[PDB]
Amino acid sequence: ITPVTLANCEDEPIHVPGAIQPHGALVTLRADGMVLAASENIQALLGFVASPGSYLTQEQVGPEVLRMLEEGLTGNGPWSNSVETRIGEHLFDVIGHSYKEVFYLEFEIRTADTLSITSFTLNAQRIIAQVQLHNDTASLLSNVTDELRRMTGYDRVMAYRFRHDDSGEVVAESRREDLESYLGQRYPASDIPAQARRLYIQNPIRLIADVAYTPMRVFPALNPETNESFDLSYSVLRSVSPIHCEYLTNMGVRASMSISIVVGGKLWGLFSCHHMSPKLIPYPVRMSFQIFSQVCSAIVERLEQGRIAELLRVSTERRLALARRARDADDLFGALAHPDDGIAALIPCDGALVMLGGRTLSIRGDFERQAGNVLQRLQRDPERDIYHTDNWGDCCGVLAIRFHRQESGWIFWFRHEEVHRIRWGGKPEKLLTIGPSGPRLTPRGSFEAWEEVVRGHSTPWSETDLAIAEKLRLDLMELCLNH
Ligand SMILES: */C=C/C1=C(C)C(=O)N/C1=C\C1=NC(=C\c2[nH]c(/C=C3\NC(=O)C(C=C)=C3C)c(C)c2CCC(=O)O)/C(CCC(=O)O)=C1C
Repeated sequence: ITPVTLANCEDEPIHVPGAIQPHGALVTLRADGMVLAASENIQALLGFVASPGSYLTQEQVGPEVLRMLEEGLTGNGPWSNSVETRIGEHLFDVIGHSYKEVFYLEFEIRTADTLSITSFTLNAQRIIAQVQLHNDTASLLSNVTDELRRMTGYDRVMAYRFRHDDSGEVVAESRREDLESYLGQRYPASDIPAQARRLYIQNPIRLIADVAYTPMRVFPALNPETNESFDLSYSVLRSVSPIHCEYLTNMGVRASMSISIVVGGKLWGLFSCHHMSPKLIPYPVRMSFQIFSQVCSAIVERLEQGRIAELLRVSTERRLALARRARDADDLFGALAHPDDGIAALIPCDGALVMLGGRTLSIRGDFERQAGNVLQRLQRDPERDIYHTDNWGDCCGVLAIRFHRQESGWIFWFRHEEVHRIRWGGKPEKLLTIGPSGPRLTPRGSFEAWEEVVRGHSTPWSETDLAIAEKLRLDLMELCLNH
């Protein structure tokens, strides 16, 4: 019965809302096919009253439907299927699935004049051609963002990237003129709490037909079998958190639809479609996006590792240049401090320090004091050959490696505090009408929430950045020992 406030919202059970969106009806069955619960609108949408204890009957739901249901009813492992069928006055999409051991049948009115197979195929071809045309991982995102809008007619579609700390960044955008831009927006991990994030990962597509909707409750609330709520995780019609709904209306959005990009076990980022009036996307089309989601995820994965590959390649090429020079010139300092192949170019940094013997070369600033303090901190830890941190002198980020012990051969890279890369301003943008929860649920409030998180922090060191440092360290050890 608990109200969901700003304090609660992190722990909101959004998977068991026990209600569904109004653009469809829902019937929940148990293993034997016996009805356990239904949305309060089954009668109003489909001509009949589903009742707990009942079993579904032909042409109160039609034949092919039970035909489908029986198949999944007798199959081990998460059944999933859909049928198209006429029930009374209308034809329906009857998407059905089984999660836990409860079976779900979802009913959407089908208004499309097209054959489903071809509608599905047509859109799949169109939206994944965008995945064959681009080598830049950012062109991919940018282009499919522009294309998703062309296909769906959404007012605004955005591509989010998710950082290491699960903070988001709007990296692409295609929007109707009128609308303010959110390009370069940054929001915290708390804007998409655990359960919501778990769900985007498990579900390629989420659709919100109308944010201003009144939910259609499924009765009864609790599954008699367990005396605990129905887990609508894989339910297409599952209802929305009032918090998110308030957020979206603060923005002035009325319909959403998001396509996930999952790589590893991580939500790599999603495409969020927003409409200013309510909007619906037919089932077969959503399936076009679902399959797309899986392929795009695959290509983004490769494109990303193709990116790291090239980073490693030019790094070694520079380690080669470095090895070449060092042996022939015989001062390392000159080699390391080289303007372009220098260490400052090896790994993205705002500065670097080279330190062998008693001599100190600070390149791109005065870093001698910091390096001294960092080194003192490592006093307590004589065995550390590598040190790094984004919390901390005057530079937040530090990556230090040791290549000579006795003569204190050290290398440092430094990073300043992370800064909002792109920022809007210039003319006060319009007044958002703000709900009861407060300004926290506006983009402006989200950004501020993000600042408070990152400030005091430099950008984390790449998986890649550390790998390079490690290779460099090996190089110099070799050199110093060798000659
Ligand atoms: C304390 C919990 C929450 C806060 C605070 C909050 O702002 N939202 C909270 C819960 C959920 N958010 C969900 C989706 C969601 N929220 C955001 C934040 C933004 N979305 C935007 O579009 C913009 C700016 C344009 C911001 C700053 C995002 C990006 C998302 C993902 C979907 C989307 O992008 O539209 C969410 C999931 C709700 C659901 O679909 O069930 C919850 C529970």
